[PDB]
Amino acid sequence: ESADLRALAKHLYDSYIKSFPLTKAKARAILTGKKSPFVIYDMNSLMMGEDKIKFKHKEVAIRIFQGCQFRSVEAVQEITEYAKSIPGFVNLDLNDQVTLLKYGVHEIIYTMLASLMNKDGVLISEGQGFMTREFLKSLRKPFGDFMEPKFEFAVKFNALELDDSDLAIFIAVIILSGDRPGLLNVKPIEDIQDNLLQALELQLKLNHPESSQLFAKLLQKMTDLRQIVTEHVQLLQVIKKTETDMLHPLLQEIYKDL
Amino acid sequence: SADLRALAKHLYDSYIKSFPLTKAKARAILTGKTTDKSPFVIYDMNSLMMGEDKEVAIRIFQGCQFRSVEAVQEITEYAKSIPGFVNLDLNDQVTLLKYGVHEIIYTMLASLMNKDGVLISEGQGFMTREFLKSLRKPFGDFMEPKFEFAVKFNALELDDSDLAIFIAVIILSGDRPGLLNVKPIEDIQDNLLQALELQLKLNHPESSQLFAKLLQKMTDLRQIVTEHVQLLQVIKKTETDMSLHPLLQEIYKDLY
Ligand SMILES: O=C(O)c1c(Sc2ccccc2)c2cc(Cl)ccc2n1Cc1ccc(Cl)cc1
Ligand SMILES: O=C(O)c1c(Sc2ccccc2)c2cc(Cl)ccc2n1Cc1ccc(Cl)cc1
Repeated sequence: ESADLRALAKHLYDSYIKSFPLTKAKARAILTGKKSPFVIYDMNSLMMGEDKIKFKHKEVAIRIFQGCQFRSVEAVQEITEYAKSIPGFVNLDLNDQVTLLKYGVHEIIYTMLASLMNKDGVLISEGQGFMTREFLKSLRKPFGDFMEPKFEFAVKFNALELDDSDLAIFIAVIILSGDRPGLLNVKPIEDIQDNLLQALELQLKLNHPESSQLFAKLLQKMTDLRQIVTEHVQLLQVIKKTETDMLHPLLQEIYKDL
Repeated sequence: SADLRALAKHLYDSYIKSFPLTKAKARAILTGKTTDKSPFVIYDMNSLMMGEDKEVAIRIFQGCQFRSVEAVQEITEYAKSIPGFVNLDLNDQVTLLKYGVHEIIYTMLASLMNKDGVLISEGQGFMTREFLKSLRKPFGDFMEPKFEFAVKFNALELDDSDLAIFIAVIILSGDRPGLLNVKPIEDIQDNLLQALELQLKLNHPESSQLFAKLLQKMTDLRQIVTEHVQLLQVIKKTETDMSLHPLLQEIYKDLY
């Protein structure tokens, strides 16, 4: 049903624009130099970055990694608003909505982080800043190897040259996964995903006509994505049992993990 | 189009050549069809001893490792039949096998499995899921993810002709860590994906987005492998005296 697959795509894109203040288009305009980000390439610029840039968020490697978590928690609420705009989502059993978000959000976080990344570093504070990949590697060794696999993933993901229109449908596909553990009613979830997959496939065909098997290549990117998430959780589980620099009891409660 | 049906059939024939127990034969065994013989059932320590013909948990885990070496050989033989594979850089041939072999082992183990157990010794035996759960920690947990995957994967109702192409798609992954020449591998996988999409459309005409759903299962496959390497490390930390096959040591060296 081609025309309402197109309407679904347009609806998702419009909701994506509504929910996500920094889009890939804007992020790319900055990364390609096509305003300008304050650059964090060393400890000096880091310290100067912290004073100039708001950082609405107590020693460097920790300051950075905690800041990342604070920002991810913010992203969870953006992803949640977006999910609720996916037709059918808010009428799912509430338990199932929670389950799909519980497992979906991490995956979406790394997908959207790729939009902010290139081989040389990552956009931070809504494109107001740019932290270099070298500066991150230079860090403190449980922390120098924490973003590296994300840069690896991002470089291969970004080679697909997806745009916001593509990503809006791909993110929806991720959320409506009938394979999440503990789901009560898989039927409407798979029904919704079926239509999203059809919309994604058409979108990719129209948006990237010269791009053979792009649908398949993208779906298989989900394998590396889940691996990133899995290995990131066990890095958090290592970081916790070992890191003393992680009210604050009230803060801990908000940012514990999402 | 081109020539995707010939490619599909070549892969199917090479798969039949390389793997001695097909899903069709496995299913005929599991469901009591008269084309095939019924299996001996291992369901407790008693029947295990009579099925075999010093601690059982280690001996079973070790038995599985050993059949996995045979599986690695069968898969390598199959990979050579994949058009373009033998033309790739030698180091890349090694990398693709290194990372692909276990995802293939788990795909193919699903063929041997139902919710209640797994075919063993080329389908001559059947070992119950409940018996495996009864093994000593940390050996009572090691097959569970594989059964959980098998049940979900088997719901796709793929046959051997579908699986032949899927396994080839798995091996020809341009995203494997440490590949030197990614382009020629993606060129090959492009053709395999085209063949797979067409095969599922013709073989499963009433099954919507089966192609997408199958590809999505590669995500589960990777997580089985990831979680298996974790378990091996727990085994490493907590057991002694266990030998390991050079093929396996080699695959597992620097694996995730
Ligand atoms: O607050 C930020 O914008 C930020 C941060 S917070 C921060 C950045 C630099 C120095 C100290 C804190 C961040 C940290 C890392 Cl290691 C990687 C990416 C980071 N970002 C960008 C980011 C964007 C989106 C999401 Cl979900 C997570 C992080
Ligand atoms: O030799 C076998 O056929 C076998 C074995 S070996 C074995 C089985 C029962 C008692 C003693 C050894 C095996 C063990 C587990 Cl835990 C699970 C599946 C197993 N199988 C079936 C099997 C099929 C294929 C692959 Cl690559 C690995 C194992």
